[PDB]
Amino acid sequence: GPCSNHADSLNNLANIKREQGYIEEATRLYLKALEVFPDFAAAHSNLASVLQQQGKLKEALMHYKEAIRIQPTFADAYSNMGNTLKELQDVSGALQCYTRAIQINPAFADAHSNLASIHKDSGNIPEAIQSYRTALKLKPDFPDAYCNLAHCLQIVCDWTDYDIRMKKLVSIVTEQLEKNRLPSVHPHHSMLYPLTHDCRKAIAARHANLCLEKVHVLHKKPYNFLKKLPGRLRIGYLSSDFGNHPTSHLMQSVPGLHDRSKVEIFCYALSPDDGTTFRHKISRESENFVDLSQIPCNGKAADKIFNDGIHILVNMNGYTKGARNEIFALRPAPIQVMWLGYPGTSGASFMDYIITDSVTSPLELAYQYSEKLSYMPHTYFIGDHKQMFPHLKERIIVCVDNVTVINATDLSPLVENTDVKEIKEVVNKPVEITHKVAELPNTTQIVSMIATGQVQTSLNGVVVQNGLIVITTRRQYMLPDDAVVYCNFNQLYMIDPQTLESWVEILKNVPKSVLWLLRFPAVGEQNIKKTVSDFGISPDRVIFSNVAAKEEHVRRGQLADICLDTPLCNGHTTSMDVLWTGTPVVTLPGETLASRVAASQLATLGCPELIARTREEYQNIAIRLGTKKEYLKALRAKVWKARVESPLFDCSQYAKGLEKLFLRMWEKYENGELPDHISAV
Ligand SMILES: CC(=O)N[C@@H]1[C@@H](O)[C@H](O)[C@@H](CO)S[C@@H]1OP(=O)(O)OP(=O)(O)OC[C@H]1O[C@@H](n2ccc(=O)[nH]c2=O)[C@H](O)[C@@H]1O
Repeated sequence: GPCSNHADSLNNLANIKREQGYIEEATRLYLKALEVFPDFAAAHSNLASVLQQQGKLKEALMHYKEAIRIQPTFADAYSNMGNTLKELQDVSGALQCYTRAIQINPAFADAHSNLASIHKDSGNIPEAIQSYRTALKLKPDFPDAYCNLAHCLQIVCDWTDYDIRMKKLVSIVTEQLEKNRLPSVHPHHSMLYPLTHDCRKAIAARHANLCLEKVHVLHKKPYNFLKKLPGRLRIGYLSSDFGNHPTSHLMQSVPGLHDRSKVEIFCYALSPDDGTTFRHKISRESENFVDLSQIPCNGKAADKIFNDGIHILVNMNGYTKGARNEIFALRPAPIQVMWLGYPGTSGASFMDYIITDSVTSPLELAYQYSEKLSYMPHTYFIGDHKQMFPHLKERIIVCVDNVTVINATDLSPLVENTDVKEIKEVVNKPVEITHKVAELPNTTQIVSMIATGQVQTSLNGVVVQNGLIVITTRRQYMLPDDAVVYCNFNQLYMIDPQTLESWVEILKNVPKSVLWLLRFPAVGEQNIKKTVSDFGISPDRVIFSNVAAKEEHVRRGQLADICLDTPLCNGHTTSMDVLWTGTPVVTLPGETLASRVAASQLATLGCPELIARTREEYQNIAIRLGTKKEYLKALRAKVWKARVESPLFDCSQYAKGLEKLFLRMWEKYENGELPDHISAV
């Protein structure tokens, strides 16, 4: 009998200890309750969710099942089990638990919201939006549901009630911070919403504390460090993105370009081999390659790092998918650094330095960051473009440089069998520009090939491949030949109403102008048309193309006249892609790091004239460029020149800069010095 009443005392006592934040005590008391009365549903469930908090996901799962066995109609256990299964990468099982909770109780708001998260994670946004809507009809005061729904509406550019939604988001966060709860907005989404910098940093810090808490359970002693060095710094780059991922498209040449007499490089991969060349290249080029995806336990993973005797541990993930920040919370290296992958602060006590530059992160804005700033000599950004897209080093015009374009790794066959020549043109300053022009006055078979959807054609015995030796033409993407094409190739979530208003503003003032965007995702296309229409411009003047493979994408950009950056959150990589083809990008920097990346890139490129200071200047710079043919020609030439002359795409300069920064970090450590802001130059 009760007995079951004794089990009640302990369960509630464990509950009390859990409210106060004594997680170990609670666990022990829930265990004691189950030793006393094993068939106790509520206690299995409570123990499971405490076990889930501590990162013991496998054990939690065992006790949720015991709860559900004893009480089959325990909808709440099904729901939390679904979350544990989610965290364990088992999207399939999570889906069934949430389904089951809804079958038990169709009015269970959380289960609808949890389900919606699955849909959102899998890129199924319309379905996620229904489920979040459902959750909010059943429970209107549901911060988690509301903030995730808000994020889905960003992804799809649904801006209905935008201004009140943004304020409601800000209310919920500030409220949550004051009540000392973990907020409903993810630190990585932070940069989209009008939160104060202090707010964004607090969200970040709370995620960092989560990492410390999860890790406190291991009861490890702090690592003890080597204090003096006599030759080589051991640097460890830790990332889940070594493979086919934008991060490797930026940095893959860097490990192999490091001066091996100064530093020994270790690349720690957090994800499995995906068999791609990018993973192979980083594997070969890097002096040391370790795969930590084979070491699931964060405790052991930290140990391996400590055992490799690493001085500087570099976080390339921050709060992004695949991160294992618990490793950094264990402090397996005396100095720990954020670099490249996450455009924001960690807010973590266990991160010392962030790698940036003076444009991206001016000292005036240092309070944004928990980390001490460390300045690269020029921009903190890089790209492997010089190595990945050598065929895009220059273009060959066929017959204006952006209507029909040929690119090749080897131009021999074409130059040997057609009239290709390097004309000069003078443009009013007074500048001389060189073009390579292939003239064959037979547009027919080139247009005919595109018109019929042909894979290939042959100009005078030479095989030319349809870009959809390669040919790219405005027809391929439905762009008018005489149009002035403004482009942006970012995920649509980066666009807000103020951005779009400015773009319609420039389109209204530029005679034959068109806006080129991407179905990223497809379902956003409609919303953008509707709003454009509402702003007083024909929807037909905004042309959308499909998300393309990396090569086609960078190659397409050659057809744009001018690229327009998104001031809400700049296009970090795509803007590199576009610059590589010498297409100017006009930007307006804000205050967050993610707002200022393009400015940093352009500053390094030596083109500050493309960096606006107000919305008015942004629009005016873009209007002048679509309106003054000669000025546009001169600036595209300057951008083209700068792309090979400047450090922006120079991967070896970049390695040197990292080295100086790492040396400086060590010097401070070798002396008794606390981290403080440093610079390379
Ligand atoms: C705001 C933010 O979080 N930024 C992060 C940065 O701060 C980090 O520095 C980046 C590397 O760590 S990741 C991330 O950078 P982002 O620019 O947001 O890249 P994102 O993940 O949207 O995809 C663009 C890719 O799709 C390719 N792309 C694009 C269009 C197309 O048609 N085809 C195509 O292959 C493009 O060539 C690109 O390769």
